[PDB]
Amino acid sequence: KQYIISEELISEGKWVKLEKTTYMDPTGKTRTWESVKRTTRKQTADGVAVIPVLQRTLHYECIVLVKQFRPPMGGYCIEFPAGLIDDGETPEAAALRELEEETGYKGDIAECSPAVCMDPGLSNCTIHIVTVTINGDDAENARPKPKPGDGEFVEVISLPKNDLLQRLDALVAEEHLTVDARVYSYALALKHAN
Amino acid sequence: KQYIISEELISEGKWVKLEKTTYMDPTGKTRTWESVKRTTRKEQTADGVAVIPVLQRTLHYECIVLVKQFRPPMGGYCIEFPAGLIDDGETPEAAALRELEEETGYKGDIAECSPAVCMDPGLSNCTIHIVTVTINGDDAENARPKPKPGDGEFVEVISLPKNDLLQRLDALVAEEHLTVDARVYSYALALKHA
Ligand SMILES: Cc1nsc(N2CCCNCC2)n1
Ligand SMILES: Cc1nsc(N2CCCNCC2)n1
Ligand SMILES: [Cl-]
Ligand SMILES: [Mg+2]
Ligand SMILES: [Mg+2]
Ligand SMILES: [Mg+2]
Ligand SMILES: [Mg+2]
Repeated sequence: KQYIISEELISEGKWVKLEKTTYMDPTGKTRTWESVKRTTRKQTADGVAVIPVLQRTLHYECIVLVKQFRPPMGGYCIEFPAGLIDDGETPEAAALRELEEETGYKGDIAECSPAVCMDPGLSNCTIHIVTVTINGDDAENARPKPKPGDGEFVEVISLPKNDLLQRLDALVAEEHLTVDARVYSYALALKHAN
Repeated sequence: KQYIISEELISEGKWVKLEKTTYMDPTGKTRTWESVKRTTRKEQTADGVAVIPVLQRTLHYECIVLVKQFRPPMGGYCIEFPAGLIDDGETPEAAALRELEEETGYKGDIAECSPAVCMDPGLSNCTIHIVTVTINGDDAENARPKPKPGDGEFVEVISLPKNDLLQRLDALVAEEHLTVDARVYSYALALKHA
């Protein structure tokens, strides 16, 4: 019933553009929207985010997260490891590569979402959420070697899965970080289950 | 270690602006970023709210109440938590209960409210509070709920059982061109993983 009529470029940077979108609302009335897009998509999606489940025997299962300064936020954020998919890279391969670069862990793929939207009232940005387990008892994950790209500066923060939400609430209360909404949503559902 | 040096306006729409952010990297080097921001954020602890609405009814499985809308940035229909921007002076809890009623017709009760969490921190400064609300679906108030959408809001309500949310979402994605929101998908994944 609703559809895009046209898109007008307002402004194009190196990494992001702003567009004025015209669309038909369901009454037959024409309306506008200000829409953000990345200039880098080719791709099933812009990016991947990895849910990295660190499994060590005789330990709690952990979810591996990263902390980084985020210039759009003006501060540090706690997030799922993540990055843009390289042109002709598959979501799964992007997931293992990013996880290794950002955390030093080598993981196996468990499941892969379809493309999901990041903020659909604002942008067209999408990711694949890739659940990965990490056999923390293997020698390749003993002393994980993080291989950051240029200008990437990442701290690795592993938190127990069964208390994730309480552990994140504490980090916010004590360390003035912003937690990512997807991380928070995952933590909430771990508590809300059953 | 890292911090913002300057924020230069590039383009200001009615609703969105693009900025050139200059910041200090942890090596002591100046770097830049392209940052998206809304123009509507005043003194709110966040831009918006997203509601996690748990529909509870005697002798029913708990449902998660979701909405489907056309999203011009995406050029298509998206399945999301009920959500909206916080009005100036409105509390996050108030905004959540108000957006939930407007979008779905249901009258919720507050359960919990997150700190401000980031939407897509490598792209924008956009934040939300994720507000968990219970809906007493035995209450006559919530029997035959009537959405009260604002101007240009065109919303379908989709209630799915919490105990099968990820599979029910996958089934909707299999049947139409629609995108699931990343926070919803994240919440559904955690429900499986628990
Ligand atoms: C980013 C953006 N472009 S237009 C818009 N609004 C639509 C008009 C109704 N109010 C909701 C927000 N938001
Ligand atoms: C929106 C945006 N402004 S700079 C940027 N980077 C590309 C992604 C990783 N490399 C660092 C620079 N992205
Ligand atoms: Cl798992
Ligand atoms: Mg990254
Ligand atoms: Mg990376
Ligand atoms: Mg809304
Ligand atoms: Mg609304």
